[PDB]
Amino acid sequence: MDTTVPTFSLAELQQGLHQDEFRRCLRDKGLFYLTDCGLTDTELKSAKDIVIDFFEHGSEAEKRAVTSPVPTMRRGFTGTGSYSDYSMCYSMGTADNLFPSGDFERIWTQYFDRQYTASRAVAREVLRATGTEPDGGVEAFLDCEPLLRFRYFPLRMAPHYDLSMVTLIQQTFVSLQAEVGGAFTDLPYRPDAVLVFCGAIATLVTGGQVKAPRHHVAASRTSSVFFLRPNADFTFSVPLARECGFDVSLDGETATFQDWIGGNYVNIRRA
Amino acid sequence: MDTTVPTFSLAELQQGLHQDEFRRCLRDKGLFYLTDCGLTDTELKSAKDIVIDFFEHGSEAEKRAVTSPVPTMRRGFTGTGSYSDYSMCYSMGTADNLFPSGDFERIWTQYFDRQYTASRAVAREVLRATGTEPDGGVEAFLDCEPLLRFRYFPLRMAPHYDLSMVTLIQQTFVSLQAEVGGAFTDLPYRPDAVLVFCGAIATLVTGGQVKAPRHHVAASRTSSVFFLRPNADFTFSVPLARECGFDVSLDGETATFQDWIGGNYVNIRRA
Amino acid sequence: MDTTVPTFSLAELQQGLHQDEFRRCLRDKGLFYLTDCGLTDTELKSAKDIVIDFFEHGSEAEKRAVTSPVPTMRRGFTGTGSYSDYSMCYSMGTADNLFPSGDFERIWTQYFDRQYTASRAVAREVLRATGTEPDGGVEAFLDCEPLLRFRYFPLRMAPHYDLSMVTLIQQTFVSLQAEVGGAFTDLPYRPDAVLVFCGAIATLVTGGQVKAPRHHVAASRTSSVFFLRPNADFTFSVPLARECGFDVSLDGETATFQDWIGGNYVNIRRA
Ligand SMILES: [Fe+2]
Ligand SMILES: [Fe+2]
Ligand SMILES: [Fe+2]
Repeated sequence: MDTTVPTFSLAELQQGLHQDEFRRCLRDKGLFYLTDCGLTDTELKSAKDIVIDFFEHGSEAEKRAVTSPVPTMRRGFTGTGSYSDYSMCYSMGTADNLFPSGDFERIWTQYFDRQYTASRAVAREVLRATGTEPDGGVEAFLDCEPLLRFRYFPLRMAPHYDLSMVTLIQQTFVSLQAEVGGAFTDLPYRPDAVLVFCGAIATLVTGGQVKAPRHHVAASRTSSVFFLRPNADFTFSVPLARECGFDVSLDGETATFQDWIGGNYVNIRRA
Repeated sequence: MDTTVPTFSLAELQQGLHQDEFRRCLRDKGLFYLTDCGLTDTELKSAKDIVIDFFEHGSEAEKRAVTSPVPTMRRGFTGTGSYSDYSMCYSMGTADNLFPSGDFERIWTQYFDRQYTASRAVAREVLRATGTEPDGGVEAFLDCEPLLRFRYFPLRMAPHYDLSMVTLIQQTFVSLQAEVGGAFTDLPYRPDAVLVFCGAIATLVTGGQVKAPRHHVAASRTSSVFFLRPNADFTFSVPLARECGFDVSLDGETATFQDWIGGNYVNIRRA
Repeated sequence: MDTTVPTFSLAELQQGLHQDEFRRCLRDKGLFYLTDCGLTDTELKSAKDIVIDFFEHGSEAEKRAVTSPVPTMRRGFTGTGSYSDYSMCYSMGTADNLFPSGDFERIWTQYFDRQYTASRAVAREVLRATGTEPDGGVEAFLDCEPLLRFRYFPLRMAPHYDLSMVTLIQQTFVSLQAEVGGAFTDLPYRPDAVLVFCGAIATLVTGGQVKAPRHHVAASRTSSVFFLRPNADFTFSVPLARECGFDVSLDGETATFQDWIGGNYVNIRRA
């Protein structure tokens, strides 16, 4: 099997092209670069510059007003010095965001919207290619709880798989590596595309038709990670979950995402 | 902003003094030393000596009778040698305790009581300063599930925040460090005071008016850590939790501590 | 106290022999070698060879057809190279297994059956020796959710206790070490016996009459680990759980394994 990380044009997928190739990719690899999805280097650049600015030229006070009382990295700014001197982060979602100023909010709301739109659209194709209809319908499933995290830096990360439906990654030596065909392959930047990692929820909802590839950071740079995560009430078949590898401890025939993962979102699971 | 860890007299807080300063501290720092709270070096010393004694001169049999069948460090004694040769521990709560003898129980029951009393009292001030009324009332909220852990030693601990309402710490080179104003500051001993770390539950119950500071152990000594933890049925607003940074995966408008954290107490969360 | 890891003949235990010695062992140590339980080097060898073969001479395609879409190590095969170059694994349960071929399935189904039979039988003796009757009865309790994991290799593992009822271990320098009498002792191979670690569920169900010993891997070799895990609906008394060390955050007088551990099986807990 070719261990190459494939690339797909979202527009072409929406047009019904490369359906066999896309299915095979999802099943055998669970990752790919996505082009023509409204996300390019330009957009990244705009949000990139304004956030970096804040990181470097932002005061401790301004950063304070955009720092959550709990260091959950869910919203706002996150960090003998601190760990920001190791890496700084900025997170946001559909609501309850913390923006340092006018120009920042405009650029980042726009950026998030594009990321969310692309994520839902590719996730939509993942569902169609596998003939999947989530309990409660597709749109209810995709109107979910995304989380966008941007990190600016000055092994690093253990091998894990994501627990999202899909995860979209943009970046600026190749850091990120993912397991393909039984070996960790390089995942370099593509100014013209976004890197897509399928997560465990894609595996679950499609009844195991989608692989959730393990990945990690090999030993300055920025990364934008967008987790498309299901709602707490996303429901699925327990017996089906058991059929594709989930070691669930759930009584009954049906369960929710909340029943399975608990009361706090968990984005990754080490492997 | 002054990055100094402030000190407050419990008696003065109960008298209604320094309310603005206390609120600001809770909001901007989430930690402080507390004096006049019935806890001094003397009391610590008494419990300190009798436990150390047990650690050093206690037989493997006596320690066995006070060791739980599961190494949870919830109650009793905890440890080519073992890890006690790295650190020994003794835990206790409101009930189901394991005491090695008469004099030990008397001293430690007394010590625990004082720690619990001080913890509830300062927690009570945290609630009043932020105009907070927990669902179900203040006293029901404070009559909870505390855990006292004493550790005797011969990085060390990753950065984390506590998931308690408040955590009281007494100790005997500065080991403990906490993030203040974006930098890990030293938290030396104060024979006249107890160090107070606000936990995530303080953040949650007050609607985000209290910060839960990250802390860790920098590279012999003893430490007494008292976690004031809520009851499993402590209830809170989900939308409100989301407003202050909690990345909750909870369906519905209200939830309990058990719904959020699960069926086993979790005292800390790495950050 | 003799810190020797005792050995018991399953046949003799079933005959009612060494009941005091067995009780003491369970209470003071929580581990022992078990002979005459239908598990010897021969059986291990047969499954050992056919799996090793697959690991070494198995293609990436054949291994692919027996690899779950999510790297949970629940069923099937698990792994600039990958981590299989560090260790390979093969898991199975009562159903939904992934077998690479005819001879493999026959040998491994037979092997699993023997492991499951032995596990239930010794677990049955653990319950009888401690006069324990699980809520819902013994057989309903033992007809559970076992997990068998076989690992082939080319510190290593932090100290932890298992959350199983009992865990059966077979292996081929002494790697495995367990805490006995306050010190990590060697647990060498015994071609004539299987090593049994009591888990936290044994502690819980028997009301704290059984210890769950901490263990770890000290710094080629194969290991077969069989976790006898309860069903999600296994029910127990909350107050009783609190009495033997479980730091439970459960409202009410009764709870299930699912309530306690959550929606995904957790096999170990670091200590
Ligand atoms: Fe990831
Ligand atoms: Fe802490
Ligand atoms: Fe284990």
